[PDB]
Amino acid sequence: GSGVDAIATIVELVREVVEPVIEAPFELVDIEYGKIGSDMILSIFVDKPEGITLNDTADLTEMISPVLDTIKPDPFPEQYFLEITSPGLERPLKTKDAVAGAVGKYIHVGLYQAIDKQKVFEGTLLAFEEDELTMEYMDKTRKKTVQIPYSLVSKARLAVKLLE
Repeated sequence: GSGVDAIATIVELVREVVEPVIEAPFELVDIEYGKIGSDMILSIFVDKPEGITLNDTADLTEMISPVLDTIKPDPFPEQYFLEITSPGLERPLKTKDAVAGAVGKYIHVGLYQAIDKQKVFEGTLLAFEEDELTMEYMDKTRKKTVQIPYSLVSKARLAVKLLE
């Protein structure tokens, strides 16, 4: 550590240039750099109200690009990588890999129709076996155990049953 520094200097500029550009709706979450073999990877973390996607990332970066090759003084060597991604939450149920891995968490899922006479319910996923998720659901002051298939998740997000 020391006074002068390019890496740290980059963060200051990258931040000071991220605000006066996008100006929402895409809100900036954070930005950092990593070491991949022999290339400095840049990761601009951005958050959205409710949506985003792989298409937004490509457009987001293109916007930062113009103000990416002008963060002087700081002429990087050459071997430097850049990537844009969103945080979302921490470990969504985008794929069964997350569901099978979770096991022991409070999840909320909203279906287009309903799994048990309800569209959106809150329940803890106790385990994953046989392409099925055993979880205790909560609805209208009713806590019971129910089995959920694997191909009807529309609004599945991570959750934590109470704090204490």
